[PDB]
Amino acid sequence: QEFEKVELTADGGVIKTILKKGDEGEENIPKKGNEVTVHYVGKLESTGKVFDSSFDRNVPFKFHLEQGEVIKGWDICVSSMRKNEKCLVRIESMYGYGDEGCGESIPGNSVLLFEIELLSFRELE
Ligand SMILES: CO[C@H]1C[C@@H]2CC[C@@H](C)[C@@](O)(O2)C(=O)C(=O)N2CCCC[C@H]2C(=O)O[C@H]([C@H](C)C[C@@H]2CC[C@@H](O)[C@H](OC)C2)CC(=O)[C@H](C)/C=C(\C)[C@@H](O)[C@@H](OC)C(=O)[C@H](C)C[C@H](C)/C=C/C=C/C=C/1C
Repeated sequence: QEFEKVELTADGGVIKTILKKGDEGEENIPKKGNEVTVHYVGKLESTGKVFDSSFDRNVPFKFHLEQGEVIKGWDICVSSMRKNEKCLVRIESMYGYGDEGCGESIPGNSVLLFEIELLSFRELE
């Protein structure tokens, strides 16, 4: 295969395609509570339109892994990533914004596609 496809929930709700392999070893995978730094771009599957590319180039996005800060599919995806990994992740609505959707562009029952690059992570004191 060109790329490794990784099913991250058994229900098919979160599926990752590894575009660029990251660094081998457990020490290179972020742990719960760590600050992680990424680039990303998000696209809505239904319309095919990119809704967020603000963090896709020079500006990094930071969040705390597995701390209720982001949609579940992001915690599930990033917890599987190796430092320097670039992936495509397809997130069904159960692991995204569910029925509520988000903002003007993302309705209920949306499938989201993100490209995510894991740049770095750190443990908090
Ligand atoms: C301008 O751009 C927005 C991000 C946009 C919003 C709209 C969506 C389409 C999107 O375009 O991102 C997008 O691409 C997206 O879907 N994202 C952002 C990238 C991570 C994955 C996902 C997400 O979960 O967004 C998140 C989603 C929209 C809302 C959360 C979903 C999970 C749920 O459990 C949370 O309940 C609380 C709410 C937004 C975030 O990643 C930001 C960082 C986090 C929060 C706002 C909350 O965690 C909040 O809870 C108190 C916090 O603790 C924060 C740190 C407090 C500080 C002051 C607020 C910072 C706000 C920053 C906002 C930013 C950069």
